[PDB]
Amino acid sequence: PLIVPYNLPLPGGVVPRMLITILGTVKPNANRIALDFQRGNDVAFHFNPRFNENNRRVIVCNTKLDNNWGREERQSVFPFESGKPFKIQVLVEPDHFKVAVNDAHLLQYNHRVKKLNEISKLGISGDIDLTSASYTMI
Ligand SMILES: Cc1nnc([C@@H]2O[C@H](CO)[C@H](O)[C@H](n3cc(-c4cc(F)c(Cl)c(F)c4)nn3)[C@H]2O)n1-c1cc(Cl)ccc1C(F)(F)F
Ligand SMILES: [Cl-]
Repeated sequence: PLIVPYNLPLPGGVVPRMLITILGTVKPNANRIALDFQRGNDVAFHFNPRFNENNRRVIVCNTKLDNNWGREERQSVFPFESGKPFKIQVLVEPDHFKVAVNDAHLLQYNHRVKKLNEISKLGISGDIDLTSASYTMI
């Protein structure tokens, strides 16, 4: 049981083969969740499940540079369920962030922010009970 919004420092930023694991439970009437990998004020990778966007569930991913959102990448495969425990794993690869939810591949997001060693914070927010947030090298 951790407080949301939650800040996970990523010391010296990220590097390929770094695996970030977030464990929590989706709240029973959830509307949205958001992971924000940040380079100072810029959002290198915003991962945002939306539970009711025009009565559809969709994963929206994007980057924010100089406070402007870029072109979104959308994924209709939606592995979250309100009220259930989840595990989100973000594997940093040389050209992409690879995301798997509950041990099933979900999507990949090409690096738009290229100074990986400056993406030094992961913000976790939205309609979840957060259990744990940590990282390791695979
Ligand atoms: C219109 C519209 N419809 N969605 C968005 C933005 O789309 C972005 C992806 O492109 C992010 O999801 C933004 N966002 C969502 C959240 C968040 C999520 C959570 F889950 C929580 Cl808990 C939380 F606190 C915060 N913070 N910023 C979201 O506001 N916009 C939007 C809104 C503005 Cl002010 C400016 C530009 C846009 C644009 F379309 F260009 F992207
Ligand atoms: Cl949103």
